[PDB]
Amino acid sequence: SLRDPAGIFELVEVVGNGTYGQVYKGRHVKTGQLAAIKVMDVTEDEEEEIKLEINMLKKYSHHRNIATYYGAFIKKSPPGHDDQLWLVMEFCGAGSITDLVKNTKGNTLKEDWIAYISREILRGLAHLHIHHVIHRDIKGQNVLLTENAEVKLVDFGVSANTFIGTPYWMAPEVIACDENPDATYDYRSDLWSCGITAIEMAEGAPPLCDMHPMRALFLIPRNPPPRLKSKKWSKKFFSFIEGCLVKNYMQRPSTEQLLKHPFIRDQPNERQVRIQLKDHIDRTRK
Amino acid sequence: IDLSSLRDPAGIFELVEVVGQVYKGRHVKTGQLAAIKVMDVTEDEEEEIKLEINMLKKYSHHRNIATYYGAFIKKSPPGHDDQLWLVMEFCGAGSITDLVKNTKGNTLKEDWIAYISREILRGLAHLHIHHVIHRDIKGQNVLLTENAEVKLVDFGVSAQLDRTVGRRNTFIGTPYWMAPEVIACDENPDATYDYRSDLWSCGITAIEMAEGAPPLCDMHPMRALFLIPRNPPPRLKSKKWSKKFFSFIEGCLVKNYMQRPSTEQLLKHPFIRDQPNERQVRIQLKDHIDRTRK
Ligand SMILES: Nc1ncc(C(=O)NC2CN(C(=O)C3CC3)C2)c2ccc(-c3cccc(F)c3)nc12
Ligand SMILES: [Mg+2]
Repeated sequence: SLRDPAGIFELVEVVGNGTYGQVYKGRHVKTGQLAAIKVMDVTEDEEEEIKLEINMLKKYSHHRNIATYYGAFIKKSPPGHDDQLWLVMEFCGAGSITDLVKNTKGNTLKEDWIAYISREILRGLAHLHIHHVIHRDIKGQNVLLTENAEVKLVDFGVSANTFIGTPYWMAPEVIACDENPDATYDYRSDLWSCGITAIEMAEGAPPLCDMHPMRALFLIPRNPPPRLKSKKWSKKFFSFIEGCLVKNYMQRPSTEQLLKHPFIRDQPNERQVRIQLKDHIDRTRK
Repeated sequence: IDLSSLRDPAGIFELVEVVGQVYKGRHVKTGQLAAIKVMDVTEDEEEEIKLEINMLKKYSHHRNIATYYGAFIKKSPPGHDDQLWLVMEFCGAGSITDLVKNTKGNTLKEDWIAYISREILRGLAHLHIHHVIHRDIKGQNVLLTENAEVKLVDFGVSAQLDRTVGRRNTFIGTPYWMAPEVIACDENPDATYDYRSDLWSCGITAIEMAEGAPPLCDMHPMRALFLIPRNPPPRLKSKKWSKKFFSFIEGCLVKNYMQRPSTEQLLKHPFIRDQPNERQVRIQLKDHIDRTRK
């Protein structure tokens, strides 16, 4: 029981060409300031799958590494169709880190850039985990950048609806099997996803990308922990990947333990990397 | 009109209004209504389409298939993702999901289920004899026309262009209509796609027409995907249904695809073959379309 978005917000275009679904690049009518709008048709069979998606965005978006919730609206539809719920949040102008690697020579980021982004993801995850919230969808597409290289987490669509989605970033425990019938979920599942995102930043695609999603979903709980293809990477980076990709979630380190990892903790070029990333955004824009 | 080419849609087809989204189109020359699926494809994805166009199997028009007219690409500037247009026949009454939802108790009459299922099977029979698996049989992909004609969705099902390219290609979609064999397990490491997979999907669509939703709807898609290859064949909740209907469901939902009947064998099933109210049901469905429209 909110208000109509008319004169307050307006849709411009669909952002991720399908990746995020019905997510638009919106505009605050009065100021002209950009915002991202998630549009979801409120049906009788989706009444509480939308109500608590608003409650999660408002409460947990108050953190520098999470895209801030602005407000929720309802655009009333004529008698013969369902109403549209508009979920407004801060817009991230630089795009996703999947798009960043895709628009880089050799489809690979500098090891210190991976260290900066991964730390910011972990910092965002730490805020959610302390608040008893699992993201459940950490992937390069759900990790966004702003015009001044700020890293922000997005999508609470599956956080703790009938489609399974991309499997490549899923942790083994997330995928139900014979010895894991109920797929015992944990906050540490996001850390496996964070490690796959680091391989994604280092190679331009997640492990098993060249496979059918159904075969990848079958192999993730059977295959040994994924490794980086190239030997060029530092011993600190291999240790971080190893740390994130522990097959059994029961002996996988916590977000706090991973924040203390030398690859995340020891960042001497922090300022220089932030400028290097800011330069890369401008160069791609023009 | 060509299916083996990748022409610009200019002068051939034009978009009219909103209905990978499907938009109401038109044939520039005749004015004939069309359903156009518009997808933003990268330069590399355009080459995948050129390959898959060669993978297309040729087959005639059919009374129970919304005719696929071809694929086109509307060129965007060098750097921007071009638009892939997949043109198909227009069905004014909408999907079966829309029909069962806009019906009291979210259930169709057993004879209506018998008529629709037979028309799905007839459409599937034409594709199967032409070595083509539909791969996405469900209520939402089974359409009705103003004249209460049942037609299957076809945006090049032979090459699966509407599912190979785009952002949602790497996504595992809705699992509820999937046959056990299309889901990978320990003694099925590689998902085997047989023509009979559509028949399991057809049987799940019959449960969808009878109950409003497919079996295991009340579950997380990941748990449903896990249970489909383990759970015994799904059954109808209500005992009200005829012995012919239970037998048809049983016939469609044979766990092992190797032991599942063919489309021809299922067309000879008493629930499909014996239809005395065929004309009356056709009128009943035509009446239902008109009263929903007003
Ligand atoms: N908050 C967001 N800001 C920017 C973009 C995005 O895609 N931005 C790129 C497209 N870009 C532009 O249009 C440039 C010109 C400014 C950058 C963006 C994309 C997806 C989502 C998202 C997904 C699922 C759920 C959800 F609640 C939010 N949220 C956002
Ligand atoms: Mg914030």
